Amino acid sequence: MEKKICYFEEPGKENTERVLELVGERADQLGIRNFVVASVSGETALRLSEMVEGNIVSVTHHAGFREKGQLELEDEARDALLERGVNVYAGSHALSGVGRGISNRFGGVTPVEIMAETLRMVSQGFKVCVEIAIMAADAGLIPVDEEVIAIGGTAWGADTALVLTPAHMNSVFDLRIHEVIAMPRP
Amino acid sequence: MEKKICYFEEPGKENTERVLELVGERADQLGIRNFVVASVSGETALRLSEMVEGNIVSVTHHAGFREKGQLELEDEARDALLERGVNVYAGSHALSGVGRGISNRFGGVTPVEIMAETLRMVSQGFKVCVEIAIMAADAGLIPVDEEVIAIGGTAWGADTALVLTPAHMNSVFDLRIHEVIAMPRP
Amino acid sequence: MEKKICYFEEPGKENTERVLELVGERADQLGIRNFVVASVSGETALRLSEMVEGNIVSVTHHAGFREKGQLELEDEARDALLERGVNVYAGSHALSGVGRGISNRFGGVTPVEIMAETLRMVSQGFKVCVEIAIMAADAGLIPVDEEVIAIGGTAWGADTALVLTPAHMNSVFDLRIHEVIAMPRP
Amino acid sequence: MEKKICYFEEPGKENTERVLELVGERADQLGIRNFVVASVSGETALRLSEMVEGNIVSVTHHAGFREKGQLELEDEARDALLERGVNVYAGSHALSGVGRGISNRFGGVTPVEIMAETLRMVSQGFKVCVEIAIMAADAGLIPVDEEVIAIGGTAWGADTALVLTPAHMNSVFDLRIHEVIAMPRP
Amino acid sequence: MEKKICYFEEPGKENTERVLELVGERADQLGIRNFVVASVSGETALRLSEMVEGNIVSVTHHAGFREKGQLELEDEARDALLERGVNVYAGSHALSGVGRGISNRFGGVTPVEIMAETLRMVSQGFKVCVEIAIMAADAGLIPVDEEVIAIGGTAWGADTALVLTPAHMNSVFDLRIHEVIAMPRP
Amino acid sequence: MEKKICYFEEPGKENTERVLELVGERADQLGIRNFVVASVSGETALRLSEMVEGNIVSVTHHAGFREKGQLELEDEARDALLERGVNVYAGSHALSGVGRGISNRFGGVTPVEIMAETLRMVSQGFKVCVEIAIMAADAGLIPVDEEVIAIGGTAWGADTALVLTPAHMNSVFDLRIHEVIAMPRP
Ligand SMILES: Cc1cc2nc3c(=O)[nH]c(=O)nc-3n(C[C@H](O)[C@H](O)[C@H](O)COP(=O)(O)O)c2cc1C
Ligand SMILES: Cc1cc2nc3c(=O)[nH]c(=O)nc-3n(C[C@H](O)[C@H](O)[C@H](O)COP(=O)(O)O)c2cc1C
Ligand SMILES: Cc1cc2nc3c(=O)[nH]c(=O)nc-3n(C[C@H](O)[C@H](O)[C@H](O)COP(=O)(O)O)c2cc1C
Ligand SMILES: Cc1cc2nc3c(=O)[nH]c(=O)nc-3n(C[C@H](O)[C@H](O)[C@H](O)COP(=O)(O)O)c2cc1C
Ligand SMILES: Cc1cc2nc3c(=O)[nH]c(=O)nc-3n(C[C@H](O)[C@H](O)[C@H](O)COP(=O)(O)O)c2cc1C
Ligand SMILES: Cc1cc2nc3c(=O)[nH]c(=O)nc-3n(C[C@H](O)[C@H](O)[C@H](O)COP(=O)(O)O)c2cc1C
Ligand SMILES: [Mg+2]
Ligand SMILES: [Mg+2]
Ligand SMILES: [Mg+2]
Ligand SMILES: [Mg+2]
Ligand SMILES: [Mg+2]
Ligand SMILES: [Mg+2]
Ligand SMILES: [Mg+2]
Ligand SMILES: [Mg+2]
Repeated sequence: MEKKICYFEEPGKENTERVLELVGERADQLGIRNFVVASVSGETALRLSEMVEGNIVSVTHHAGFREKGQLELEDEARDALLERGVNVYAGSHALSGVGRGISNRFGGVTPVEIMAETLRMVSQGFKVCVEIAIMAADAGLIPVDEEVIAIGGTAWGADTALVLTPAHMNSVFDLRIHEVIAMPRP
Repeated sequence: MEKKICYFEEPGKENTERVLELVGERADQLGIRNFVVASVSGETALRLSEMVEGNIVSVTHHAGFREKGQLELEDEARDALLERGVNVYAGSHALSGVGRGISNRFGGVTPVEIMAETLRMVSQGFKVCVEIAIMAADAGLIPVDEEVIAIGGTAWGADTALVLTPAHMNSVFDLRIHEVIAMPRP
Repeated sequence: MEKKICYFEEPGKENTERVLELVGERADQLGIRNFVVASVSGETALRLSEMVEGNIVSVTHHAGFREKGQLELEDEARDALLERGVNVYAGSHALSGVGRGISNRFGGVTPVEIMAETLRMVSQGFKVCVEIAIMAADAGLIPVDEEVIAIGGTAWGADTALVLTPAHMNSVFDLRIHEVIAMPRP
Repeated sequence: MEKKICYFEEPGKENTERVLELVGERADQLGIRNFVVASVSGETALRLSEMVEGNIVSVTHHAGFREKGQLELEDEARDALLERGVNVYAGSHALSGVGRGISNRFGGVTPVEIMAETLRMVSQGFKVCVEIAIMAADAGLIPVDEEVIAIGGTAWGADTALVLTPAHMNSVFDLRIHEVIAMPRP
Repeated sequence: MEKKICYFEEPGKENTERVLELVGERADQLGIRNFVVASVSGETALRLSEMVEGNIVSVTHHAGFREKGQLELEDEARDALLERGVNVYAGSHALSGVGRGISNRFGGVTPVEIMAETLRMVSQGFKVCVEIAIMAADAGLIPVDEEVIAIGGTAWGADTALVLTPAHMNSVFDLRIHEVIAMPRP
Repeated sequence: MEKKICYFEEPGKENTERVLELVGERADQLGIRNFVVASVSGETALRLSEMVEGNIVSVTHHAGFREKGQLELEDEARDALLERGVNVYAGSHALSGVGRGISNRFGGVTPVEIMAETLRMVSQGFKVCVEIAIMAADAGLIPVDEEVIAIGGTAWGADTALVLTPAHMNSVFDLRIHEVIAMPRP
């Protein structure tokens, strides 16, 4: 089958509305009731929870990513979303992990970090979609035998959306990517 | 200076009481306001809930640990736990991660998993104490800037537990374990 | 930039005709004259040459891929292609390399082989697409300057075609994936 | 069951006495016929020699640790040690090895060194206890089939020490640490 | 089998003439007609072709070795060689590969790059000798069946020549080094 | 300079006498008073100590290599050699190390083990010469700023001899190989 795909001329927040727009169509065009978003402030899971219904999992950065100790999400939004039925999750990025701490001391690269860099060959959002997909799968916040739409972007906002089948951390290479709804061309 | 500890003859189930009680006593005698433990069902964290004050938390097996998309913390028990007034988490085990995915796929081991296995030299329960310890910190729950008490066990119980100032994954090795309370001798 | 993208219900040689047609169109659309294509036997290379014009580079399997000291590409087929003006190349595979020799001897996985399994979560051709892009660049057979259309498939023929900018082995992570002309959905 | 241990406020030199004395007491109270320690000069093993019965041994810094081909165990002290009636060794540190060669050359870390760093979370002195522990066993000296007492320290002393049934390198992970005696809290 | 071996006091282009002469002799002696030679510019390849007969394969640097999208081998020099019957080849370097792209991005070392530093403890050419042997085999340019004379040097010209049996990338450790015709002693 | 080298038609013990014979000449032809042998039973360091004088370091397998616990060398020969002025050493093989234990559990390969396999491309003895060279350097049993002759072989006896400059474990890639006295051609 032939479907439309949107290539953002440039990566970034400028693109957040369109991405959420295609997510709506596709999701309905396919009957996907499972959504996984990368929202650190929450501005995205929110804008999405008011355009679709079903299962919205919002993943934010791990505790202390900008400044050790405190997490960039305030239970202030963790409620503005917990009200809308949106699941809220903070955990360790599955495509960095501890190998990240290591490489921070010693300065090399662990195997999963290479999975990330490779995925960033298409776009940054492309990589996070896969990452959050795994995170939620393992956190039991989403199915591993049903398609799902993961939403991500470059730094803030959204510019990448994928129709994919999550896989758990121990069966990570089972994760399949079915369709690319939107992505930054660069 | 000085303090006190204990040593199990053989590993297992039949120790969480002795562990718990003692882990509690010591836990209490030491005096802190932030905790963490490892129950794949919840029981062992059930017995714990009613003997401490502040922040208990019961990380469990990431979904799919046994069968794709099947966390074990029964919602009957999840409800129970959360209700008993104390936090619940499920995420990817900080000391294996996607790493275990690659290994399950290819047949060797990654850095991160090297660690679990080191720690295990002492006691299987020894490592989990660090594993779950780290996850908990990453979920924005427990501190990395004050002491916490780590409790865990081997196979089907809760035989080991320590005292450390856990840490995140991007600065992992900044983890400082401070005291041992109990552990299987072998 | 909304465009079309074909999702093949299943992977395989059957899709070839459609992907060769789709590349033609996208090439005219973007003004691309560089094509790198994985063709073990050369058949796929042959077809493509008849629908597209410019620099076509066909890379076959490395000698020894199936039998020690043996090249799968028949002398006749090579001759036929070179007669048409298609640069034909063969060399150790970019996303496995000597790292595979190592694993065939010791079992685990080397860093470069992980990049490939990671690319595979999209499709097999998706992985050959960047792989042959790297090989062709290093051979000096295609530019790492401008855009190129990369074509790959599952074992026989073709089912994946990408629009990308190659990069050399020493600067792999400088490889950019721009558009997915077609890909097997599974 | 149960036993006793201790906790240093800050790390160092000023503890080997307290350590030693106590490491001895406990060492004695526990009763065993095979020992091992970490003195880069020999002193700390001097103080030890006269307080135990059976097999003491004093592994030191591999030659070139400071300057090419310069072991530190002064022959004045080597003579002393060996004379005092108890074994002396010098070899490559079991938890870095050529690995550290590669890292010094390239800039990351190898499996083996991953371990040292894990162990160090507790105390720098914690790891050496395993390092020298393992070397000693490999030199045909101390047993892997009975308990041994491991003593070591941080910087310029002897602050940590354990009880384990060490192991070889070809079957390393079969190492079973059994008891803690003393250690720097941080 | 007592034979001669030349040890050059120092490495470099100066030794070329002697190694080209020595290979000639050893080739007659053993009845070898396969030669793989590292010649970036092609000069060295040119000389060799005039003293030896049979299949000569000259491998130059991969495109991008010095400047993005650039091949060091001049079109003129290639032409000259091919005019003489010397198979000329270029492709990503066998003992670094994409593993170098990775390190250039993250710093440590990949497994394949260690093989090279290890080969280098003999001389630089010693390392290019097996490296170009692997590349030529995978290109199907030389056999992994019989013996071949491999020629390499330090940056310019030649100072190392080996008698070996190539092997493919997937069976690297099947590469056999038989005789060292000449090598820089340092 | 042009020197003779012996290529054993086949690897093994059959070759032990010749190797020791060339060692004598070369050593004298060069003024090398430092010898490093790989002798597990001791049959070799012995046969050598009676044909040369200077510094003979005999290295045997690490404790329990065939059968954990006990070392293949009896203090019976450890004296028959300790009498002849020969230094006797048992330690952990520097080109295996702990990574060896790991790979024994998990089944992959660590970096140093790859250094070994690579070196075995020329001969097995070639590899051990480098290994024992390192072992002794670090054990302070030999110089790191003077040439030395390391002796090794395939399984038992000797068939490989190298004139090389040892390097310590932390500067391993400084080790230089100057001359190859004898080696098995296969
Ligand atoms: C687990 C997680 C992983 C992320 N990693 C990256 C990353 O690799 N690179 C990147 O450009 N953005 C990354 N992001 C950003 C997301 O793509 C997205 O821009 C952001 O979370 C949206 O938050 P906002 O709604 O507050 O803008 C990450 C954020 C999360 C939650
Ligand atoms: C994240 C997590 C990690 C664990 N890893 C291990 C492990 O590697 N080794 C082990 O033997 N037990 C492990 N456990 C087992 C538990 O610590 C322990 O068996 C517990 O008793 C199970 O809880 P339950 O008794 O309440 O069912 C792990 C459990 C959890 C939650
Ligand atoms: C270097 C290279 C690597 C390739 N690796 C794969 C692979 O990873 N997976 C796969 O399904 N096919 C792979 N192939 C096959 C191509 O994707 C493709 O199926 C091609 O059509 C074979 O050509 P043919 O139809 O002329 O026989 C690769 C081919 C080459 C030349
Ligand atoms: C093999 C060996 C390994 C060691 N590694 C470490 C290490 O990684 N961390 C550390 O801080 N001290 C290390 N040490 C230090 C000693 O355990 C300790 O400082 C000791 O006091 C020095 O002996 P001395 O006081 O008799 O001179 C090491 C020493 C030896 C012999
Ligand atoms: C793929 C390949 C890799 C090589 N890598 C090295 C290297 O590792 N070290 C080095 O000193 N020279 C290396 N070279 C250069 C050759 O060893 C050699 O010096 C050659 O003479 C250059 O040829 P020229 O005299 O025609 O310019 C390599 C050359 C190629 C083609
Ligand atoms: C540290 C050490 C490393 C060795 N590793 C190998 C090896 O990698 N492969 C091999 O074929 N022989 C190996 N050997 C064997 C030696 O090359 C040599 O044959 C033997 O030690 C001579 O002992 P013998 O005099 O009792 O026969 C090793 C022995 C020692 C001492
Ligand atoms: Mg935003
Ligand atoms: Mg892009
Ligand atoms: Mg224990
Ligand atoms: Mg797909
Ligand atoms: Mg401590
Ligand atoms: Mg040399
Ligand atoms: Mg023998
Ligand atoms: Mg040989």
